[PDB]
Amino acid sequence: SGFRKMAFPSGKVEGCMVQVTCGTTTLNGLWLDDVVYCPRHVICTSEDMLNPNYEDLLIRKSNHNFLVQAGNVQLRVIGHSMQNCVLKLKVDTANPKTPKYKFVRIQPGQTFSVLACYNGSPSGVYQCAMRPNFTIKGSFLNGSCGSVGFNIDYDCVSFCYMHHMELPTGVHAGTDLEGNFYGPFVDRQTAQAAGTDTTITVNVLAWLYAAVINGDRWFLNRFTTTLNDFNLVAMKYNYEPLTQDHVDILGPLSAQTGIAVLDMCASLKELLQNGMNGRTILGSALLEDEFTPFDVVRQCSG
Amino acid sequence: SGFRKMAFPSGKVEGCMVQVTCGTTTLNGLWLDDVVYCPRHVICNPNYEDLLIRKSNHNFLVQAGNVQLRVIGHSMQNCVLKLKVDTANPKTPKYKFVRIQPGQTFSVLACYNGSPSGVYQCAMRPNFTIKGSFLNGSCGSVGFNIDYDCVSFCYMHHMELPTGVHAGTDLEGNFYGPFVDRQTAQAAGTDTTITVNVLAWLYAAVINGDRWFLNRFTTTLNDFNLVAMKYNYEPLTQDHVDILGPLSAQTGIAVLDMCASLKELLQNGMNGRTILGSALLEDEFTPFDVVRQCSGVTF
Ligand SMILES: CC(C)(C)Oc1ccncc1NC(=O)Cc1cccc(Cl)c1
Ligand SMILES: CC(C)(C)Oc1ccncc1NC(=O)Cc1cccc(Cl)c1
Ligand SMILES: [Cl-]
Repeated sequence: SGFRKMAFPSGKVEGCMVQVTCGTTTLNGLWLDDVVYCPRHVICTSEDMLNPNYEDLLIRKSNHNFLVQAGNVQLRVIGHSMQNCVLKLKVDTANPKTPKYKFVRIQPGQTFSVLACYNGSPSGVYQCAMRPNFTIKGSFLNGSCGSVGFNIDYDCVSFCYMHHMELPTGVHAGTDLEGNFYGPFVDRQTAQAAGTDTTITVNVLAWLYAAVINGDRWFLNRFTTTLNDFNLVAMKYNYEPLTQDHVDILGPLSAQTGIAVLDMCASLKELLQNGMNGRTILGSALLEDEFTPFDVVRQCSG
Repeated sequence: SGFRKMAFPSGKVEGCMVQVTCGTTTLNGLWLDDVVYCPRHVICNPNYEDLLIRKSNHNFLVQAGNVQLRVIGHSMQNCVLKLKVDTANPKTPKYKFVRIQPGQTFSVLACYNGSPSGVYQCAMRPNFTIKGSFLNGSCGSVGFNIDYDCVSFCYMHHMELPTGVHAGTDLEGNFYGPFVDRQTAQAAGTDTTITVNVLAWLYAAVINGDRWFLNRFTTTLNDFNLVAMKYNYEPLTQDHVDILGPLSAQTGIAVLDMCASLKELLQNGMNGRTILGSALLEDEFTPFDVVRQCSGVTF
């Protein structure tokens, strides 16, 4: 019993964190096999940030300009290349702590653990979701760039995010491990704003099923809804549209609890209309949207 | 910017988790140097001295990854079983066994079959329970804090109470709370809110730009505690005020000034507003956690 926001154990990722320095700039790198991945903006001088020409800035650099530190050991950079917004620093030592890994690009609504790092040293681990507006509501200070987001499936680490910048609203933007930004963001100091964020509907429904699995049924009602009527209502509360894919994905949780997806949708519509009335669901006074259907099954079953 | 419920990096603890099997029961053990610590109920009105005397070393199957460890001795210390093994854990970190106070927070590395499954941050409630997330097989999972490179083990999971909350011991086997490791009628006492932690979280909200709850008012420690008693909040002591000093100095809001904001929040509610994305007052961040997260300390 119980339902917590749970991160993956970070050990496999901790043994990959290194410090990358270029000039006055220091940030984090991810050391996998003989390559260190880090944000390409490590080569920028802040005066470059408004309109940096990364290709022009990178061509002027040599391997010895990049200082990579893994613990108290300095690694030797033997090559460098840029892939989208990530810098790939070839090093002369393969990381003996390299876990079984994959680079995965996630969709909005997906969750992952973030190992926040400063100077190549892990400071903390927390759980995040890729917002529908492609930002993440993280906890990052200056020096956290290059910290990564991941999931662990069996003993394989799926790296899905690398931190690049903080937007003016306090939300965070980054890329997958191939350097492709999530969202319409660029690694430039130009005027950029996150789009209007919306609630991850499928995740709220998954969390309502988690509440039912844990014995909370107060919010259930005798109603059902069509998918279209649900979407017309949910859109008015800035909730993401619920698709047939989401309905299918919720099937296992519907079967386990005996509450049809459209029946749970009717409960959600009522919660949006009434609020909670001084009550809580799984210890929360707000509807939680950073638990996916997969997270609910994993945490409530194994 | 941002404020998250953050756990310590779990790596140093992951390299200590092993599976312990005795009879039909499988749970988790903590392998430090040549000893595996686990709940004594793995041998199960239980007379644990009598149950333990009937067990030989080879009855305890300890598995560290895909390697079976050989148990060369066994002894009980309070509610923890100490299984001496032939091999010292090469991954043993710098560690201490520490007993924490209610209100103190720690990270839990939830484990099943000696394999870490997740890490979450929680607090020792004033009623000595933890609102954790544990299923069958999670017993022996541990709670810890990390200071510099030293892991302070402070909790070992033993059982779930009927209300879904959890109970366990320190690493010396002493229960937190008036609990016993036996299938019997046990209930968690009435819980209260950790006041010093709510204040720390309000300072974290101010540091992150949320100030709507602030007011011009101040209060006395006695008047605040009279209000705190009414809302099932733990008494705030002069020690708590002193501990909040650094946050008070950084934000410019005196501790009793923040107390008057908290009193108004308790008597009037949030009124449709939120603080750090929460509609409830959060009490599972200590003043140290707020400073550590809003400064970026590393391990
Ligand atoms: C508080 C402050 C300085 C923004 O530091 C941060 C806080 C949290 N996460 C990241 C940073 N740093 C950056 O965003 C550096 C940067 C600036 C412009 C463009 C880019 Cl791509 C990167
Ligand atoms: C759901 C269920 C079976 C309680 O499993 C749990 C769920 C979460 N954390 C632990 C457990 N198991 C136990 O509590 C086993 C147990 C039973 C009686 C006495 C003791 Cl000391 C231990
Ligand atoms: Cl995805």
